[PDB]
Amino acid sequence: AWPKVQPEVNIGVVGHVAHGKTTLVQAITGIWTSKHSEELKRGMTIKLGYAETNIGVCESCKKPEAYVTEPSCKSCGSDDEPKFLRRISFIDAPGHEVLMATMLSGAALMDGAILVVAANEPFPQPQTREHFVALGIIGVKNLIIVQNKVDVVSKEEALSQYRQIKQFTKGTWAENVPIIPVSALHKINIDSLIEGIEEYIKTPYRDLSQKPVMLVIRSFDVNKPGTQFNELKGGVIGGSIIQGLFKVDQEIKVLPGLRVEKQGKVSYEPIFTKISSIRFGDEEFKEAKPGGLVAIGTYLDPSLTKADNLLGSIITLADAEVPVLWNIRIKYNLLERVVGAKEMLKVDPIRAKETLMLSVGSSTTLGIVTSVKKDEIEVELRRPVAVWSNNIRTVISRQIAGRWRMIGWGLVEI
Ligand SMILES: Nc1nc2c(ncn2[C@@H]2O[C@H](COP(=O)(O)OP(=O)(O)OP(=O)(O)O)[C@@H](O)[C@H]2O)c(=O)[nH]1
Ligand SMILES: Nc1nc2c(ncn2[C@@H]2O[C@H](COP(=O)(O)OP(=O)(O)O)[C@@H](O)[C@H]2O)c(=O)[nH]1
Ligand SMILES: [Mg+2]
Repeated sequence: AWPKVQPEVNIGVVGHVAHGKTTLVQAITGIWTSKHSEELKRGMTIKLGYAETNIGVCESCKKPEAYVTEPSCKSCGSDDEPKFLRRISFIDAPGHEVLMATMLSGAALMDGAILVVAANEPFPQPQTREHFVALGIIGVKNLIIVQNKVDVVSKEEALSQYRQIKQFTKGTWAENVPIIPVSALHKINIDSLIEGIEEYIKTPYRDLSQKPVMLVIRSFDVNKPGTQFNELKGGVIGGSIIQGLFKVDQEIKVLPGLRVEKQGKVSYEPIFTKISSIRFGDEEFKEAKPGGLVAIGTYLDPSLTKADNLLGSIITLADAEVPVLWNIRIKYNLLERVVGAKEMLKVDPIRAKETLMLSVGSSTTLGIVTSVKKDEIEVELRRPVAVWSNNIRTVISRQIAGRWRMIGWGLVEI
């Protein structure tokens, strides 16, 4: 048998709308990540999708078919049990141009990524470009490019596109990244991709002694109809542990916390609670480390967590000191052009009084520019952000032609 362990690595899946991200994750894991009504009706990803799988290798078989996602080697002709390698998970991003902020919140959780490129569409499409640039900015450099939908193009067309992809990465940080051709729909060459994931998206080093920090991307009321009462539960908070570890019965706090009134003004009150349970997928654990998206059970009133109310928050230990800032100073750089537009325009300099969109960790916040200097801006935010370390990456977006567009990035200076 294989052990039951949490995923140890997060692999982002990014790329232009409908190029096959969610179908690729299904091909690898058997899971369709879309769970929301509007996602199922529109046939598109809207919220961040998630799925897990074990990975193993049949030591008596040849690669790539030796790589498997279940404890069997029957498919490559061996009665031996495959050797367990690791459990992995996928952060399945929306590709739609209006949902770039959601992709960015997911990229803060990624240990590596797969950029999916449809073989039957012109290259490079706007969000092929935009997600590629975003990965570079955020520093997700452990990248595999997957050429999907090769089932509906000729060998000649696929090779032509392959050469344009290599030329696109030429002279960039991604110059050496592998391109793996597959069909997600018909599950062709998926074993080569799994081998690729093992070779190019290794589990990163973690620091388990750093102050525990979880970036929140989901929060739920897990109580369903037709249940007794001795099986009802407090609110659940879901996200990615980016450093340290958490344990059942630990006293924790949610930051910035709850929007409340205090002394005639709007305030954020840190939410203190205790960890009641820890789950990854369908399995319970006594502790949680980086890797995977964890569900943290709490003793909170489920009305506090219902419907992703805490999205963008962080969780730390109760006694941790974490800055919560209404005003932030950013050492910034601007992109040369608006890469996500169908027509790439030049990026205008930042001006005082502009309303910008800031991506910080899993949070997305609007703010007004109160100060512009050559490489430093100061922003008055509409909501405070939790800033758990010095020099956290932020991505800057501006509304251009009715759309939020990524235009730059920087470090939040504390
Ligand atoms: N022929 C062919 N069609 C595919 C393949 N992979 C995905 N598709 C089809 O492409 C369409 C979009 O697939 P999705 O997996 O939903 O693409 P997506 O990238 O997740 O789309 P968004 O999340 O909305 O940005 C669906 O109709 C799929 O069945 C493939 O390998 N070959
Ligand atoms: N820690 C913890 N997590 C839970 C518990 N029950 C459910 N979860 C997790 O919370 C998430 C939401 O649960 P689910 O029943 O699917 O709620 P739904 O998505 O609204 O239908 C899932 O990913 C579960 O793994 C629990 O008792 N403790
Ligand atoms: Mg999708």
